[PDB]
Amino acid sequence: ASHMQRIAVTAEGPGLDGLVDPRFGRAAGFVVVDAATMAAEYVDNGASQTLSHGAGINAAQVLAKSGAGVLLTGYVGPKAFQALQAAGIKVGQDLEGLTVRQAVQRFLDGQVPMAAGPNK
Repeated sequence: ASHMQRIAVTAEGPGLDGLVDPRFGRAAGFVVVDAATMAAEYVDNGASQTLSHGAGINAAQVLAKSGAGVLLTGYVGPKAFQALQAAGIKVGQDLEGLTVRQAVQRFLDGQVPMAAGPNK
């Protein structure tokens, strides 16, 4: 099942100080962090990027497998959003321009509204 304190953040590559990837289904990967801990791992999303369609569905399935309960990102389309809701994952949007560390910190500080629908 999804664990609320496992926060996935779309990422352009590994590391807490890299920027959040504005894209979801075709992100390079996800930095997944335990809010307490803070232990982190990098989950590669290369498989989703090779697909002609259904990348956000595949990415949502990658996240459900990691047990993530929150996803922080820039943009997410309709089918990806539905797949995330289906998996029980809360979505934070519009986080491009932040580092991964900063997005998790803004989320924890209550500064990230959970999204009600896709924004693209």
